[PDB]
Amino acid sequence: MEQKNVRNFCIIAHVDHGKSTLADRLLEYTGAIGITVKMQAVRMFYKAKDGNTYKLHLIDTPGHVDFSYEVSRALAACEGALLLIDASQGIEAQTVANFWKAVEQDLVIIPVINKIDLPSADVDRVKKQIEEVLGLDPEEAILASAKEGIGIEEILEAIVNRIPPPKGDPQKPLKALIFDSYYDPYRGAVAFVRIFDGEVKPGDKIMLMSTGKEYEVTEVGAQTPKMTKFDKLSAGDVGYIAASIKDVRDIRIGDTITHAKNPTKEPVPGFQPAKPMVYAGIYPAEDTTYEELRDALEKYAINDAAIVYEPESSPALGMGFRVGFLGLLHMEIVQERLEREYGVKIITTAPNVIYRVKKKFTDEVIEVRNPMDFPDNAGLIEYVEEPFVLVTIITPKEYVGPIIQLCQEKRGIQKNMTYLDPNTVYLEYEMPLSEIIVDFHDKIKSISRGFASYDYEFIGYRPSDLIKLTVLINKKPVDALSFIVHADRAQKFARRVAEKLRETIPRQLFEVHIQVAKGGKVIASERIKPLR
Ligand SMILES: Nc1nc2c(ncn2[C@@H]2O[C@H](COP(=O)(O)OP(=O)(O)NP(=O)(O)O)[C@@H](O)[C@H]2O)c(=O)[nH]1
Ligand SMILES: [Mg+2]
Repeated sequence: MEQKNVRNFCIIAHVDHGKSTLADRLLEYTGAIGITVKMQAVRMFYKAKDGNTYKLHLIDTPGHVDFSYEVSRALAACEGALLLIDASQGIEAQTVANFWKAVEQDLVIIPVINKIDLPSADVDRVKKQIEEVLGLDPEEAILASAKEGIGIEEILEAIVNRIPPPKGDPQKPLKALIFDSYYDPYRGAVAFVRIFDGEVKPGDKIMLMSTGKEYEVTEVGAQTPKMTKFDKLSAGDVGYIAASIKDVRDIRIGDTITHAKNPTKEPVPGFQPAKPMVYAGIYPAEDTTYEELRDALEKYAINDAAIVYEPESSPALGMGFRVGFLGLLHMEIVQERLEREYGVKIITTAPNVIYRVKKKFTDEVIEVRNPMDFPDNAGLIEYVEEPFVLVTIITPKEYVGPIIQLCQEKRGIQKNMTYLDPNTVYLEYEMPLSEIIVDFHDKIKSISRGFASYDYEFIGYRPSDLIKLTVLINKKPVDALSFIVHADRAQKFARRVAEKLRETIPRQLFEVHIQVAKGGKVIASERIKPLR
């Protein structure tokens, strides 16, 4: 055979623990060394100690909770996972979250303790966490230093020896999982796939199972590390497929590729279309025009299958777009790329979640993605529901108090509390996503001096006493500033907002009066004295 000598794995680790550095050592070690494609579906050849040469496929994985779905699809493409832990940090929020996603996909997990070179490295501690928190055999852990290439070979041997080979039938109908993708100006929309059953080759007539759309394969291969064309990809392989595909939304992550003529029985399970959770209005800033902004968004969207947006207008700001993102990082990523890659200046509103509103006289509940569209008439509202998430937090004991007070301030309900070790606390909180996206990240970071980490997962919608607040400047209402808040938190948010603009607005002549109203009732006033 030969598929018996294949190894499909990924690296999962909390941000900064050394994922990239380690992947570099692996490629370097194995020899794997402008129309430049992101690292993905990298094929490597490794001659093990047992004398045999193995074909290893490194699947790159997202690291932020925003790309959780994408992360799970990549894990579904592997047989194993290298769980990288910083020896000087120990297990953190994403370490645990990823570990469980790996477990959920029945992956063989190889814990790798990185940064053993650091003076602050504490292996015995980390080994202790691995056993008590993860339930893994401390002795299975591999000690390494990706910075100094220490333990690389040991990792490659663990991959060969502990991770089982792919199991599929190349003679069966094609069945390939799409775990990633990107837009290639020449090849078109290309999908990075894991082949479970069958084979695929140029000229083949393929079909996407979620849509039933068909294409003719023009090229297949993998990164070696450069995009290299192969004659085919067979059961067990990881690579890419080009087939004159218009855009990345035609080859959605998690979808299944099969043959149009002889389609596989069922698609790989777990497909889910992209699901925006956080929206914000984006308007041109400075000299940048609406056209340039729209042009930039169109060009950007080509390479992003999750983003959505639609024209939006505000009296003050004018013409802009209501954009939906997977989360705060996704939003940040998009902003930086519009300004840095298309060089447009933008003004972004405070982000907001999607509310479900039930109004009298309207049978179906409405999804509100823009606060401006939240009904102005409170009496017409029967109820409002907002998304909630389960937040997991890991922090040194010393900061538990301030953190608990923060979560509670943000309407969090504690569900669990455990000790990862004598000085490390684990916390689980059910919190509204709307509270988490305002300033939770920086507050939790400053109070923990950056030592606390957190992760979260959507757990559903729940009714809440939410209301719409409007912001007025010189009796002039700025709909772009209207926002949704819980009735009990309204007063504080109002003050913060007013006090925020009191500084954000440039001191000038005519006194500017900032008011935050609650259905016509001013509940926060802030005015900046006229110049002179
Ligand atoms: N001392 C030491 N530093 C290391 C080691 N591995 C990585 N680093 C350092 O840690 C920093 C972050 O490493 P990197 O590999 O980028 O982390 P990551 O997990 O890929 N981060 P992200 O998910 O954001 O891409 C870099 O400054 C890098 O040089 C190691 O074994 N020892
Ligand atoms: Mg990295």
